[PDB]
Amino acid sequence: EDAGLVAEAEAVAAGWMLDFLCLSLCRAFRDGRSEDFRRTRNSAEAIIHGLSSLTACQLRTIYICQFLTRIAAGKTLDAQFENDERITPLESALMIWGSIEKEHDKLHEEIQNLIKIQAIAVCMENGNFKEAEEVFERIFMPFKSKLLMIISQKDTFHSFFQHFSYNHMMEKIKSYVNYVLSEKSSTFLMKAAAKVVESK
Amino acid sequence: EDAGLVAEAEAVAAGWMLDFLCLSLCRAFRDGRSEDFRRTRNSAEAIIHGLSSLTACQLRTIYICQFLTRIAAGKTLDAQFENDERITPLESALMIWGSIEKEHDKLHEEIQNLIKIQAIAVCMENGNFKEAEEVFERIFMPFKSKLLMIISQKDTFHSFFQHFSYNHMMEKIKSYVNYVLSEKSSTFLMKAAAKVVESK
Ligand SMILES: Cc1occc1C(=O)NCc1ccco1
Ligand SMILES: Cc1occc1C(=O)NCc1ccco1
Repeated sequence: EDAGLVAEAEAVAAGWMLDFLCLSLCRAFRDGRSEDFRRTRNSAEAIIHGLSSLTACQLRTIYICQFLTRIAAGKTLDAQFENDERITPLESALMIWGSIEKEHDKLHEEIQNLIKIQAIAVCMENGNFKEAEEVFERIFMPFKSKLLMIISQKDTFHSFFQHFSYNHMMEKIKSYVNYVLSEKSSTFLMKAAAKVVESK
Repeated sequence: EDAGLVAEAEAVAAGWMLDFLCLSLCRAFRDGRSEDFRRTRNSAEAIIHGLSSLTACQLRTIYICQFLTRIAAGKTLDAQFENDERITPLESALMIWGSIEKEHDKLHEEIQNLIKIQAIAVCMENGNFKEAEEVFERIFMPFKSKLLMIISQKDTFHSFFQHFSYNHMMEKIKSYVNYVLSEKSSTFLMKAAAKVVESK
């Protein structure tokens, strides 16, 4: 029995489980299945502990998962997270988004700008206007003066916020998720599982 | 895109991941790889949340995993666990052991008796003799009078405790784990992973 060959097989299987769980996480995010997303997120986070070295593709995969985790927590108030990071979940999604090894195309810029505005707007939606100003100061003229005046006037439903809305942010992010979903739809684990289901 | 066929494929894959993680947990337990055991335990616990209905074989698999989790925590003092269960980890392993759908052969009786004695002895090893008496009272002549006198006299290294030792309990449990390990050594995920490793 070779310990090295066993550890190698376990690393291969962890790589397969990561791809499968990413595919499942992407689908739950697209479908709005919150509980399923939470369960798959917990599984992916646990599985990646079985990998101490990741390839460039595997890093892109875990950062996509981390980004979606932050986006899904966009309207959730986590004190233990705010005290550890200093920032809100949408600001943390913005940092991940700006660092993933991916092309900065029109869709990347659109998602980036929608997250920047929604990081402020979700604080206003929750009634914390002092936090909305702190988020504005961490992220961010004539445009900056306008945005800051809007926050100061508690003008949550201003036309600018209606154009750079939460639903628009979610739709644009979902479009990106569809490319990830299609790119991974044929990974080993899901592909083998689908073959079993079709045979039944 | 059929949501039902996707959920079905995800249930198949969860069944495969459960078998793989059980195999890995069994190996880490046998090898004494504590950190690896802790990581695989966290992964298995997360993965089983993706299954709402289990077959008889799948239930046996999760109860083997739960039993090993309790045995591995045998000498660990968890207040949040003692307050939720009322009992120590080895007493919780004993309840799982007595309920798994398996044959009550010589090895089953040997493991059972070794766990009953070690549930008392690990409390004495840790210097908590009041707890050792509480454990004795929850589990449990002329033999009972002898065992209780031994606890009362803080006679931790009494010949009875040396015969029904922690090392003897671990060896007997490891022998059982070797049968589980051999029974699952050919499961889909590990088998496919091994084929990839041999091709490299
Ligand atoms: C790999 C993975 O899949 C799903 C979640 C994770 C994960 O690592 N979560 C931690 C986290 C979220 C943001 C930063 O770190
Ligand atoms: C399925 C599994 O694999 C590894 C751990 C588990 C699990 O469910 N842990 C919870 C637990 C331990 C004792 C009772 O409940």
